[PDB]
Amino acid sequence: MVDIFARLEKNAGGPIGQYMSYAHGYFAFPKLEGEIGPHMVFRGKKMLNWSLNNYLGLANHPEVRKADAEGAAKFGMAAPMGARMMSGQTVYHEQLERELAEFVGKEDAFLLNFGYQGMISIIDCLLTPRDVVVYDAEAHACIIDGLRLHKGKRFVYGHNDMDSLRLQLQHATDLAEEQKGGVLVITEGVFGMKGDLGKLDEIVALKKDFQFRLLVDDAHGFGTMGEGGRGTASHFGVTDGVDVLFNTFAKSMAGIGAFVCGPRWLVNLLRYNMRSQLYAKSLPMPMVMGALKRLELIRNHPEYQQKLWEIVRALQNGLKENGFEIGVTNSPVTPVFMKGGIPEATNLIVDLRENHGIFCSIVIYPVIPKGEIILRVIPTAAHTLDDVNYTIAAFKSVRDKLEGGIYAQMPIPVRADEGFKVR
Amino acid sequence: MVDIFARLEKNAGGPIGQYMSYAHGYFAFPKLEGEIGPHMVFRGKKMLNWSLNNYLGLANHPEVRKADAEGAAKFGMAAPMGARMMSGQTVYHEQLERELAEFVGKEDAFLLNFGYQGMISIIDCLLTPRDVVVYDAEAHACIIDGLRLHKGKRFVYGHNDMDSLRLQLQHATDLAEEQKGGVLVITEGVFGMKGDLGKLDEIVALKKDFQFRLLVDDAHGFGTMGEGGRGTASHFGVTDGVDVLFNTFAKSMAGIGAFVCGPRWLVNLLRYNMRSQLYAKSLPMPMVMGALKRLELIRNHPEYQQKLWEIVRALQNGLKENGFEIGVTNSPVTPVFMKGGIPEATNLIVDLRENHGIFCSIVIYPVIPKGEIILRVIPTAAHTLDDVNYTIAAFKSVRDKLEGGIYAQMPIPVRADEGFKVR
Ligand SMILES: *Cc1c(COP(=O)(O)O)cnc(C)c1O
Ligand SMILES: *Cc1c(COP(=O)(O)O)cnc(C)c1O
Repeated sequence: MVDIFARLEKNAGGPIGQYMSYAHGYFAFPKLEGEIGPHMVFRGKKMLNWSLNNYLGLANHPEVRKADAEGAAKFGMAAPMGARMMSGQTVYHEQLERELAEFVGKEDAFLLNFGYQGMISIIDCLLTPRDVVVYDAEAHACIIDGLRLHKGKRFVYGHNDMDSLRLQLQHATDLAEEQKGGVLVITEGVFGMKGDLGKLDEIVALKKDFQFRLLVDDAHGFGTMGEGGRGTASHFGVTDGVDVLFNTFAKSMAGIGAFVCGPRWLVNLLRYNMRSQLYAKSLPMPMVMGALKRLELIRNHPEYQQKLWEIVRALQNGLKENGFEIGVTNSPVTPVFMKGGIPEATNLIVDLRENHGIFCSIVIYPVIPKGEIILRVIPTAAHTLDDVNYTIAAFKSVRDKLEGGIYAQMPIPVRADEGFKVR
Repeated sequence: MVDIFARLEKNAGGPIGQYMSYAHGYFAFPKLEGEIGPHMVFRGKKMLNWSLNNYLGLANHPEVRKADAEGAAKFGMAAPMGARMMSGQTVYHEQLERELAEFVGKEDAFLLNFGYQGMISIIDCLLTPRDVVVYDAEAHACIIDGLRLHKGKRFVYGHNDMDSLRLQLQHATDLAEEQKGGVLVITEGVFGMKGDLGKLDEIVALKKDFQFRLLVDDAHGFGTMGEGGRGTASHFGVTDGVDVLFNTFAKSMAGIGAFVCGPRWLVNLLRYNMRSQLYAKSLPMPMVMGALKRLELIRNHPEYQQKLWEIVRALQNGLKENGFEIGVTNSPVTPVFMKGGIPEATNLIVDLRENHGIFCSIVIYPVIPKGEIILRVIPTAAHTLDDVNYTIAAFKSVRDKLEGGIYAQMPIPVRADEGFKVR
């Protein structure tokens, strides 16, 4: 008998504890200070960040800041007490659902209290052990966690690969008639890691051959792809091909909560069956009011999406002009691929921050093979072109030191929060 | 092959759709309007509700409403953009963690974005397929969903029964030595349905005969039980016996989010491993700010808890005086058990609302067996004794008509929202 605490204590605490030791406050859990935007303060110094997922610049929008301040003053954050079924239902929650459904072009929408929870329970509600899933290998964690709720069969197809898909689809369809069940395909509109867009058009094209249901997570696509920001589905003209459309307020909408879209009969079922919404609190009113304003601005200002993509093409082409390796990305997500070890990537970053005033996260060995280094650059419509130029310039300096072994000469910096204790 | 949409379109949509047709807006998704409190408006009429779980009356506390309004004005509702590990970490999140851990008397706390997914992931990283879980049969849905992620063995013990417990620990410990793993017990501090309390003091006494770890969901106990509202653990004086203490802001705290408490080494492990925290947005600042005020008020005002329990004892004893059945509740939860069918329960409630101005939910046949009718009465420190007397009076009238047979003479009322469409 290995006691649970004992195993987690040292046997599990030791390997990842080293990362915590030197990263807490700097490489993990940084503390950005100030109003939300490209220009914030880190550790006493003003900096230019590319780490926020706020694509449309709505976070510090004066109109958004008013609506947020006004809704909280009127309703407080106590807001609709209790779950939506029990006591937390308001006409404002229903107005936002009507406007969201109208925007993305489906019958109905259900305002969710949180994205991660919502996904877990849509996957829970759609699936029965008879049915069979086919999901993209790069699926977000909430999709994976929702899939672990399923006692049925699951088939994983290689990332955005229509050959493994069509292939695994045949295994699903074979198992589906044997088990007397249906088949469900889950992919994303915009994959946040590599930045590539889900090939939705080629996936609905496969609906001619295999007879399936399609679930799409457009968390990174809403406000950013398609007509006026309507998302990746609109971008491919497949809004009718996607049966269930999931979306979150975290990324473009600069906020909290989520919504799922589809036909009225199904959204109503989800209303009465989604455990994560039956048995947890309703989305607060201040968010509801603020989301109403945010959705108003996205509708009224299609310029925000344009300006974002102007920064996207400028940054992406500018980086590719100077031999920087941007991944296979058709979205604003701009990851910069490089080579090096932990002491190189760590020292690289403190050079970018303490010397060039550039703030970005890095993806390193715990996630990506040792030797790989990804700078995660996320352009927002709040960025300027001076921002783009300064960053590419500072990136160019930083690369010369990396390729010239200068960072390999230095040890891992010690920049963790003073006072942080691992035990 | 049964298409997933067809399995739910008419086959799964038919039975519960009738409930939706007549309940939506009245019995299913009521729209309480006004400031949060015992006296709000429903369908044009002012009413006295017992439906919100704001035990300490903090929701509309002026100091709380200022803190909420002030934090939103300063930070907006987007203020911690991105997940906590990436960009959403703030010193205010860490202040609230330090104050919460100090209150409930554990080493460390991790502020979560939402209780439901928080639980799903604390169960996630606590367990491996070798370990074995013993959980109370009445566990909340998020606990159930949480251990559906567990690919190992699970043993369910009968509600608050220390004999069916011991038998399953014996089965667990036996399987734990064969599988070379540990044991974990999950129960609740206050069970929200029947109102009865978890026998925590006894549960930790079983730690003499078996070596397990204990996880407790105090969602209904915080602010409500124990010294100054410290919760059910403090109420039994077994805070040291609870290894992992989960809690939510949705009930007494009158808000959004949650927190888990325990030793620093574990809370740090959870900080770096909880999927629902790594891969979802951080708790907004206005809530952080507000939660700091709410925790200040709880510490500074221990009569909020006493005023609550004065209303509890008055209401419960008054109902027991008049032969109403309150059940086995130890907590503020006051469920009133009665007998009847759906047309009786529904017309009972219409009478309570449209004639007596009393707002409460009912639990009906899909969940509890046909025959029982429980009114869910939730007392709150904002309730008056006049509130208690009027309700018991109205309850006494309503009961004479129920046992008399008047309600059985009427059909199921039609009171759903005009405009709601089932499909
Ligand atoms: C309220 C509730 C939760 C969830 O809290 P939320 O923050 O609303 O998700 C978890 N467990 C229990 C017992 C609850 O009553
Ligand atoms: C951020 C994210 C979510 C979750 O959004 P939250 O509201 O923060 O929980 C879900 N799916 C994807 C792809 C995401 O990037």
